[PDB]
Amino acid sequence: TRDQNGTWEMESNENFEGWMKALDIDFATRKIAVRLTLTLVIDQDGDNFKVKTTSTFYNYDVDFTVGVEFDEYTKSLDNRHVKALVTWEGDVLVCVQKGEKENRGWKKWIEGDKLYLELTCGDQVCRQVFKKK
Ligand SMILES: *C/C=C(C)/C=C/C=C(C)/C=C/C1=C(C)CCCC1(C)C
Repeated sequence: TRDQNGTWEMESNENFEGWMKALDIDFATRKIAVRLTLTLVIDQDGDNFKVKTTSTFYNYDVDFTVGVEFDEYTKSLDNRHVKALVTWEGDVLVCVQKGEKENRGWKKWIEGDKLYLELTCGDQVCRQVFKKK
């Protein structure tokens, strides 16, 4: 299904550290964030997405429209300018962030009652799994 609406609680996080390191997130921030349980709140209406990523210490928000390129400044993440584009490949939602880092972006999809998120940067892949709250 393409329906990713919901409140999603993290149950698994693979190689989060390797991915953050590939983005050059500073050593001290990584120590805090690496084992936090993340919650994703996704509001999806047609192409319009509002995604909130929350944890005890860090709260992020991004809004986008599927099919519409948007320039992003990655703020409290790695502080870079990228050109972002989110599209569908079948029922996989694919984000490409063009800029300095190669292979930068993510893919999100649903299997049963679970949301899967694959984050990529350089040669690093982080895989996260969430259950619907
Ligand atoms: C569609 C799912 C998306 C866009 C989720 C993106 C998640 C992040 C950019 C997460 C960033 C971080 C936190 C919320 C705290 C943990 C460490 C960070 C900085 C990687």
